[PDB]
Amino acid sequence: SEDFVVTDRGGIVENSHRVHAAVVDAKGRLLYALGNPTRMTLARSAAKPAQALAILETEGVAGYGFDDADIALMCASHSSEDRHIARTRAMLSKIKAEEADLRCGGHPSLSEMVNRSWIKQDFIPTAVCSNCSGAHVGMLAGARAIGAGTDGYHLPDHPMQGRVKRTVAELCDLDAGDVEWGTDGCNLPTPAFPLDRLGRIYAKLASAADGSDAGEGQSTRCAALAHIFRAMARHPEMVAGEGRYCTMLMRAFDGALVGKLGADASYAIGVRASDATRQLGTDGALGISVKIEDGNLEMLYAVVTELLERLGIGSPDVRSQLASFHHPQRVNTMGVTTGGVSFPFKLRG
Amino acid sequence: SEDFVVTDRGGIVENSHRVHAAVVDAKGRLLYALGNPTRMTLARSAAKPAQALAILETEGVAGYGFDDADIALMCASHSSEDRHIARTRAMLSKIKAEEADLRCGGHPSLSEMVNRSWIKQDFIPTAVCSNCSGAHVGMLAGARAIGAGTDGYHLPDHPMQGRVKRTVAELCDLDAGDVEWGTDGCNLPTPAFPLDRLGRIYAKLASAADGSDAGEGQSTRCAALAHIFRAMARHPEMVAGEGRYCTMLMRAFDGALVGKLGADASYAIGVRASDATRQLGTDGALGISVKIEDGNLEMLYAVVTELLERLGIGSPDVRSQLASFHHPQRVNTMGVTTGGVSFPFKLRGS
Ligand SMILES: [Cl-]
Repeated sequence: SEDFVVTDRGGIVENSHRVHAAVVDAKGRLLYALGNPTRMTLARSAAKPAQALAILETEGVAGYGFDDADIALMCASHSSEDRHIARTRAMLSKIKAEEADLRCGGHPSLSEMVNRSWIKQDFIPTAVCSNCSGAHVGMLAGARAIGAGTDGYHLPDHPMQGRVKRTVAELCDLDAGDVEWGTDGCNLPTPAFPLDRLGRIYAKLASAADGSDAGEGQSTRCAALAHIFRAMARHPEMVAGEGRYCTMLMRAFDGALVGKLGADASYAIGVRASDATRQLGTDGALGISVKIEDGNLEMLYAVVTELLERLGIGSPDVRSQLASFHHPQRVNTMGVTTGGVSFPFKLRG
Repeated sequence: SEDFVVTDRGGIVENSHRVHAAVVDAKGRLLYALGNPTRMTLARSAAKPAQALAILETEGVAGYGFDDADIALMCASHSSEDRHIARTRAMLSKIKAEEADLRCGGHPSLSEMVNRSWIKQDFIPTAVCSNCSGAHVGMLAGARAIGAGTDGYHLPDHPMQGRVKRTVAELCDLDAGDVEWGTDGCNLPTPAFPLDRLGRIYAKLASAADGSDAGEGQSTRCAALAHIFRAMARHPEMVAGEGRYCTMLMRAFDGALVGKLGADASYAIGVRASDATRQLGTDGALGISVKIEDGNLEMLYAVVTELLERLGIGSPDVRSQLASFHHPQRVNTMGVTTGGVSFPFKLRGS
């Protein structure tokens, strides 16, 4: 299963990157694969929708009045635009907390454009600027709602992180021992499980959206998953920002799916049932997860866009909005194109 | 074969990177290896000392009076610091040329601290700020020295580029057809050849400097290689810049080797004869070349340092100057250590 994305200079191989991908149905049955579809994989921020679920199922969180844009921010790895920071502060007021209560730190923006502004300003990013700030405020919310004490909401012994750990395992349909945990850049526990289970999570998100839309009776959990899908698709700029893959991908598909970046080159997508999914051989929703073995983001976005093409998800029209991600520009300092990106991999079913 | 450098988060595999490496003696004989030591590889800026050789061997260049720091800038991927721009301009004045004669383009500095300062200032890098500006001024020089005309010094049909292609193949001991050619970021022809041959080039640099130091007869080309090594070793800040691996590596070793980065994560080192190289089983200078298959520079610097330590080159003292390249920091936004870097490969030897 030698599946690669490859860059060339004048047709000479520059770099090559090993690709893993899983394509699963709404129960997580594996439908297509690249590389090792069960690779044990840190999901990183691609697990944010499952953290958002653990927040939304925390009793009393409903009392704070978070809106859909708020929930989308809980699912986000945002670009620290002024609207993201403003929303972080506004969410903190809702729970009568302060920036001092966050246990996440500032960092250079995920948007080069934002970061340039910051440099010109000599702006020092603080906790509320964290790309994960929405998820931390959600967790603080949960901690206050159960009377747990906000100190250490971010540590594994805290009930808020016990709810995350349980929720992740449940969504993956794994025993607790089959999920491993480390600590992320924003100082939260972050899960590792087989790659296909990441796609299983996103298949469940889209499936719940399908059930909601069709008027089907739903469990509290399904209803909440459907609320999360709608939040992300309706406010995709909260999930990332202007110019960001996730935001442009989700705007292009106009509610048809959701997508989320995980750091070090993971990606997950949840596709509502359609002609395309039926053509692929399932009668429900579908889930896609991808990992680039070496962590290269640019190659990741190329592969995800190629993968959608090969699955016939969308249209040439929809997917063209992502063209600059699909075939990255390889132009030298004098305006000369010096190479390209190719995709020597083969989907197996 | 499957030789990897692996990052982890809490002991959980995060990313893994395939490593190719060749360690060769002064004639290119292969001594140790990782991965595919003959991987067809674009050498990128690791080829710039071969380009300086072609420059220095061009009829009439000697009369411009380039000095050792000038030659070091020819061999460089510099950080575009003010001193690199000043030396680029000084070199243009040696050949009576202008910035408008350069055929390379500006780019974000290879240095984050320089680049931040540019952004703070709204500075737009120009031709003269290119990391290869030294090489471009040397190819301009050679074209003017033989009356070839400054326009098009960068094109493959130009006798300056004809001389470069010839010099590269000769240093690799390869036939012309065994070298492939693309175009680089700085708009020059750039070569590709088996990875071990990049190490062969750098063993020749180190062997030439040994023979010059011992004062045996030397070809004009061996004399020129010994000069390139000396210039790189004496002005390593010109080869890269403050804080840069190549500068800190050559400084630490104090003339015992030269080292040079290739874009998309190739590396080459040339090692003078030593108690270490004699312990490695060869009676002369040594060449090391490395390619990280996926192009990660952070992983490259980590692996090269691990390689020197495994090979016994330097002392634990010398190499401790490279400690934060050997094991890159893995500390999150709150000061918590979240992971690390390991080197689960074994060097194979024959
Ligand atoms: Cl981290």
